[PDB]
Amino acid sequence: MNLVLMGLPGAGKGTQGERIVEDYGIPHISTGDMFRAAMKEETPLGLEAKSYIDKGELVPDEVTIGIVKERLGKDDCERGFLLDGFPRTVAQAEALEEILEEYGKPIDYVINIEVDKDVLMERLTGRRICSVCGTTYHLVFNPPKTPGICDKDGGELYQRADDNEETVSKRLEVNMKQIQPLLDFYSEKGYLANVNGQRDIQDVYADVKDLLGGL
Ligand SMILES: Nc1ncnc2c1ncn2[C@@H]1O[C@H](COP(=O)(O)OP(=O)(O)OP(=O)(O)OP(=O)(O)OP(=O)(O)OC[C@H]2O[C@@H](n3cnc4c(N)ncnc43)[C@H](O)[C@@H]2O)[C@@H](O)[C@H]1O
Ligand SMILES: [Mg+2]
Ligand SMILES: [Zn+2]
Repeated sequence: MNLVLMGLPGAGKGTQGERIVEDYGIPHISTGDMFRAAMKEETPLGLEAKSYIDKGELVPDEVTIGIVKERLGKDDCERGFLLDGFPRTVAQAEALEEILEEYGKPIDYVINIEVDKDVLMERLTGRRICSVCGTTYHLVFNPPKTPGICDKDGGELYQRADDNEETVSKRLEVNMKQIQPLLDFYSEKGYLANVNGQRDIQDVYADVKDLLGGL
């Protein structure tokens, strides 16, 4: 089960991905998460990516493709994987084609979680994340049982640094320019699947899960 999740900032990649990996046990690979992990560990990669991430800009293709190529070669991707937020540019998509062709693991489905851009600002500014496990909540749409703490581990919740009005707007602008070219690319490949992500989380997942049977 080789999957790719794409969508505009805040569309629900992390939320849907969490559910996919629990049911199928494939590794959840988020380039966003990888960059932030690096930023925390303060590796040279982390510091370099930080400049772009903080501004809402895309981290350059070369270094991004590099960390994904290495990640996909790990033993835990033997039975499949869930790419989240990558590819994000046609260039990345073409590179991934070569990478998976070398690894012998072609993509089964590219799932595009479609959400109207006009509601994404609310989704991100209201997002709260667990500092311990990374699962996300929303002040209005999916609030924690107790304000400021994770239902699972009791860890303190926080607001991602780039989830502010200015940066969110920038992220939306930047990623808007990549959507259509990416959709056309995979639609041409023959395995693009569009899912209406503007419904309750479990309703969205039902459609996502419908695509995974037999993989
Ligand atoms: N390939 C690449 N190339 C170059 N640069 C790269 C790169 N990949 C990453 N980067 C860099 O890294 C940065 C960060 O990347 P990344 O972390 O991947 O940013 P993103 O694409 O903007 O996605 P988000 O994490 O913000 O949102 P999501 O879709 O997972 O949503 P979630 O499930 O949390 O949901 C959001 C909120 O909505 C709520 N929610 C979820 N579903 C619903 C629903 N159905 N109804 C109502 N609310 C919902 C949630 O509770 C939550 O509060 C980029 O800006 C870029 O700089
Ligand atoms: Mg995410
Ligand atoms: Zn947690």
